[PDB]
Amino acid sequence: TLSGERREIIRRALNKKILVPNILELMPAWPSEFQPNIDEVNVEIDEWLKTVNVAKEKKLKHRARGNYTLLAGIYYPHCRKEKMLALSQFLYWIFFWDDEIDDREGTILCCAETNKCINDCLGPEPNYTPPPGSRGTVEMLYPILRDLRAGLSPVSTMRLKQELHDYVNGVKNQQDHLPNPWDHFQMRVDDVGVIPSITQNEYAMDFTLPDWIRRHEAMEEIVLQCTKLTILLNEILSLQKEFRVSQLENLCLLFMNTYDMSIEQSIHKVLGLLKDHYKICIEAEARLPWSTTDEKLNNNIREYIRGCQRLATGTACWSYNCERYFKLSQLNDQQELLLDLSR
Ligand SMILES: CC(C)=CCC/C(C)=C/CC/C(C)=C/CSP(=O)(O)OP(=O)(O)O
Ligand SMILES: [Mg+2]
Repeated sequence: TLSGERREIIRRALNKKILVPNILELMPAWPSEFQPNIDEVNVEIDEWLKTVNVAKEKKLKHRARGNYTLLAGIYYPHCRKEKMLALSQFLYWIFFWDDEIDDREGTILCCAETNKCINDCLGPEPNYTPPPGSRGTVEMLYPILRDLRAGLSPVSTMRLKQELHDYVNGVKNQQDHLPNPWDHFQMRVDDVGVIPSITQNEYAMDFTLPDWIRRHEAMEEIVLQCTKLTILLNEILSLQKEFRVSQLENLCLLFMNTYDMSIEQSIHKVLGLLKDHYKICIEAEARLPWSTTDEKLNNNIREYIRGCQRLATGTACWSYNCERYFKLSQLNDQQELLLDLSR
């Protein structure tokens, strides 16, 4: 039965302490940087948060523990200051949205109102006014999508539209055995909401990758590998948080269930998977359609793949610099995380 399978996992992982190596070391060629105006933008974000129709205590818990302006600052360390507000706001949207919707009918209603908002704002007849009904996490999305679209070409807008629809519908669609690990991992590859952040590098850096390059197999592979990398490192980094509220559909635990690995072996398996996909990602760059003549085009290709890589390294770097997933005291002097599956 479900309970039996979930029972044994809780028993097998409970109170386990697992020291995790510094994940950024597994991606050595990809550096972590910080946008230089994070503090100043956070002042603006704090004032803006006062008007978001989310509960004060909830907005402050997100700001205090997740501090998504910092995540935007690591994803987009070289953007100009004026781009940082909309990037940070979007990240507060997606984490607030995910939180409120984390009841079948409520999820169905909100997803449809959110898809409506996405179409309203990014589609062929733009309407940025929220309907009078709108719940807080939908009402706040209209000005965010409007501001992003103002800095995007219609080519990038179409990609952001489809990527946001994919994320929304992945959440709606996900509602006797724990799931198979590959099934879970592949589900997160399809549904995880990292791809709108790759596209927002085009807002952040004020460029458009041509679609013929975006559809090239090497670019498609770099986007995919970086999506897989972000997910994999998140499986490890979020394990303590997820296990503490007994959300056992965590890749590490699914490896424990399906293959009877220890929690130590399972985490080591995910780390191996990160090394494989990083090496695959690195190989794809030589296959990209680099121009022999066009400096601007090659700077755009460069920037776009750096956006992809910073999603992987930046997600890690941010997790090591906030308390969304663990207490920062759990990191030692060389940034090894001591997971604690106590509860
Ligand atoms: C960390 C990561 C993969 C991405 C950060 C940047 C973006 C755009 C993430 C997608 C949005 C959400 C809700 C991620 C939560 S996965 P979780 O493990 O942090 O939260 P959960 O434990 O599933 O509630
Ligand atoms: Mg997770």
